[PDB]
Parts: sequence; structure tokens; C-alpha cells
Amino acid sequence: SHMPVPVTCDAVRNKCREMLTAALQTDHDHVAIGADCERLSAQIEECIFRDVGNTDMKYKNRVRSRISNLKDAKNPDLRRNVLCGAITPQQIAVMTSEEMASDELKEIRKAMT
Repeated sequence: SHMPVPVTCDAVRNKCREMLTAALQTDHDHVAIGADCERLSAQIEECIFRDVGNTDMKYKNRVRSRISNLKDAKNPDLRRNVLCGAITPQQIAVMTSEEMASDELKEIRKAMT
């Protein structure tokens, strides 16, 4: 079974979720693709929350680094794959920041894998 978009919890988790939304809303890219960003953020959020959701240290830093990759000019196609459903919230969350940054690997899913 997969989990639906979760409750706000507290001003930590809801803030992290809305800042991932704001990384998608800072540009009208999601409007051109026709994907609603506010649900997409929460789907990725619950997938990454399983490891990172402990609000002690990594949950604070990982969200900031994630926002950067969602609005980045050196890899602008990364958001394109997520918004169009080419890479699912589950797969992009368990993918490392190194592989997300690589322009080759965000288009290599099952190619020679």
C-alpha cells in the first residue's frame, strides 16, 4: 500500500512541505505542464519523510538542498521529469542528490540499466 498526502503535523513539517511547493511555484513551469504543485510536494514529502522526517538535523538541511535542485538553472529538466510524472515522487525521493544533479541520470531510467 502507498500513503495519501499526510496531515500538517506541526509548523516544522507543514513548512517543509510548503517550501517544496514554493520551489515549484517560484516559476510557472508546473502551469505549462498542467501539474498542481501543492499535492506533488506532499507526495515526495511522505516518501522522503520515512528516513529524513526526524526533525533533529537532516530534515532542516535536506529540504533547503531539495528546493535548490527544484529551481536550479544547471539542471532545469530535473523538475520537468517530476511534474510530468516521468520520475515518480517515490523514485525521486530515494534517488541521491548526486544522481538528481546529473543531467544524464535524470533521463537514464531503464536505458542499459
